[PDB]
Amino acid sequence: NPNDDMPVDKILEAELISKAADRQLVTLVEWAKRIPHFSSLPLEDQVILLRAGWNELLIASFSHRSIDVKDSILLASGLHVHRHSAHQAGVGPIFDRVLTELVSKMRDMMMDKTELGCLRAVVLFNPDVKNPSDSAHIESLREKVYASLEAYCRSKYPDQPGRFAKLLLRLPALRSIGLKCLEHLFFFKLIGDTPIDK
Amino acid sequence: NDDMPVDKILEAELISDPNICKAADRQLVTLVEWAKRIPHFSSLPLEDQVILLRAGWNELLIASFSHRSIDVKDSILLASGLHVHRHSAHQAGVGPIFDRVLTELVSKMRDMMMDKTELGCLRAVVLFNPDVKNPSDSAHIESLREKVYASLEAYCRSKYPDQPGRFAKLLLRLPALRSIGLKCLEHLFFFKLIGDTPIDKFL
Amino acid sequence: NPNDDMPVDKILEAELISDAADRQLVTLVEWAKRIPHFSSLPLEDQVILLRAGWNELLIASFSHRSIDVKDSILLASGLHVHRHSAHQAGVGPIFDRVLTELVSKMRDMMMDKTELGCLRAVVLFNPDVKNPSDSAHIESLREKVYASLEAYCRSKYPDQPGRFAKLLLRLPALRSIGLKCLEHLFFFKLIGDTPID
Amino acid sequence: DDMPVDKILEAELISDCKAADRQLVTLVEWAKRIPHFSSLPLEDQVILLRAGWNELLIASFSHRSIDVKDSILLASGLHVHRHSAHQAGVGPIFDRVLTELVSKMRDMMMDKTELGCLRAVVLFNPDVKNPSDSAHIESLREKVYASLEAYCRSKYPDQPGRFAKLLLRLPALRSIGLKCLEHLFFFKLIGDTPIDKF
Repeated sequence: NPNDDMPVDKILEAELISKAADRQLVTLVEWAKRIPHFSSLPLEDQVILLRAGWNELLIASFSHRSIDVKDSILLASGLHVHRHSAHQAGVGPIFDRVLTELVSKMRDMMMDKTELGCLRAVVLFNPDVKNPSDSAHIESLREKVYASLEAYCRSKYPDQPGRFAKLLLRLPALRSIGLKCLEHLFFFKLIGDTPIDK
Repeated sequence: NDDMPVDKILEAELISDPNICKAADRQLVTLVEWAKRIPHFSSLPLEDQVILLRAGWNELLIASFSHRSIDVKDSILLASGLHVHRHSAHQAGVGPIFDRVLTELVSKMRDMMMDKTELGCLRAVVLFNPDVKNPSDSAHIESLREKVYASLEAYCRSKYPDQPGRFAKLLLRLPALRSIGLKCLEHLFFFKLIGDTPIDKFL
Repeated sequence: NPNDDMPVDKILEAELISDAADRQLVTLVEWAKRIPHFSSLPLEDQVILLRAGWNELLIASFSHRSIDVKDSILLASGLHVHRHSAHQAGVGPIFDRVLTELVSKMRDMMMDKTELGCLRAVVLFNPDVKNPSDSAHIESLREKVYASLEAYCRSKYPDQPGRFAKLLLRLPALRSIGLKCLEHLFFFKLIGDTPID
Repeated sequence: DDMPVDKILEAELISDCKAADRQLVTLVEWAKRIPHFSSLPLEDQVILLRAGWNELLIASFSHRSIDVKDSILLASGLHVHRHSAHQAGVGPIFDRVLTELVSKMRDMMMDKTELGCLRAVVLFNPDVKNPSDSAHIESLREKVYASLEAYCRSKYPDQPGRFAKLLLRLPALRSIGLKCLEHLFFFKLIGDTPIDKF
């Protein structure tokens, strides 16, 4: 029973996703459904888990996108955001945190997509979420993910004993950075001038 | 007095409110339309007529939707229809502030029967905020504020004569409005209301 | 009619009589007792009000002292902190707000001690502070304070009709500014960092 | 060198107003009693303290509860109440500390050696601002959770994914840590009882 409860090879498939700014890359919900047993979860909890974790799932995603590019974020499309551009925008320190704490640590560690999928899956399955309906159901799914993720680890990377407990130790940083992006100043610094007086 | 009439303010207040969360544009436009109708606001340097909009928009909408929620009981009726519900804003993690809004504004506005002319005067006082950082007029912006509450006192005196402390009661709702504004700003309360549903469940 | 319930003279007295760290015991709780019929309130409500208001109560007092010194907030212990100094301390913008919104405006209308006492008493009787015994009794004392303040403002300053309102319209700034002085970053910027070991 | 979990247990057992200096002291004592901490630059040895003191304290008093109803127990034996924390303006955080940490330390019955290892993981934070070579701080963390896994296997072999949590309790510890600084939670639960009468 390695990962029969939570495939892993199916989590990779979910991962393999191919002038008012906004471009809805909320394909994140297509991803959520493609994660095993998410649609089995109560519908009330499904929307609760996504509303709770959207900001971290997206931040971990583009962090792992810019593993190849230097000192830059690179959004899901081509928007190559630079450090100087961020520091001018007013989102400087938060930009550096994303780099040195997530993309840099992912890069040095050679985190693959099926590891990314599992960390994100663990984020999705948040048991701390408020008023779920079945926290034990959520609890169980999370377990089956990191169980399978530990099994995926120590097989593809058997010479690295504590690689499993290194992937998991990025989540505290993802939590911290996630909060910072939700701050209102962040959202208004990203805008700028406006001076939009008709 | 003659250069800050209560009817023009009441009319401005009456004309306003008879993802693709661009309902936020259908309220930002109303706010600028509303501001222009408040006497002497257009006759004001653009470098002020704009920076006290950026300073006040948050409290202005809270006073609006608070007064707009006197007829509901445990909700916030907003812009166009859409109840939001107590037992729902607590799901969004923004319940505590949702609470002290019903109680500190909606309740106090309900139990006082605050009318649309007073609401408009208070919102107009909030609009002409002389504590803005680097304005142009400064003293003019203040004198405008002064002419609003002068007219608003006179209005309360000539309608609620049996309530001598009526004028002060309205003014002492503003620090609570100030505090509630800071918190609503912090939590993006306004965007959680108009974004609440958008509860698109295509899953 | 006028202030037999909430005498301004007694509130004036309250202000008048209020004339290596290891420190601090500011008992404005003494002042609180002097405010007419404060001790008439329940003991629990007595604590609930002081814990809500202490930061605003004190910060108004420092603003009222610093009227005889430009671009500098004179301390209560006899100190003198300058604008440029607190900007280097990291807490400049907040110092400007205390300087231009409270201090500056208290001087331009020459707020007297009896009025300051009332504003602070209006702050003392916060009816928004939730879970007290009575949410209307503290509001009753609120009403009686500013009832007297208004009457006082008519007598001593008859040619200034909008004065009474001008007084009350400083409270929102006192609210906003007080809230900023309770941020942890604030309390850390004026100490610590390193200042080592 | 090494990272013996029994000595981490020692640190935790030897530990059990500005009088709360008798806890910053208790912290640096515990910290000093951790392997390789004292044997490290004073700069990095104090940067870690500046960074993690808040989380370190929360993980303690959250565990120090458990054997208690709706309250949090401290190093003075004084019970700060849920019925008081709400009246002190920090109710929502209190409930979060209880629900996300205390209740979960209870349900799984975390122990002192496990607690001290998580505290030690927080101590050796490699994401720190300016370390004198983060590699050491990082490696020490690696040696600590290497032992915490080993401990949890032998001590609790009927629950294999036990090591996965404890670690997955750190994201929650961060979000709460951030929220406690913001609210000045720590200072509000040592000053709650100190309330003078007249």
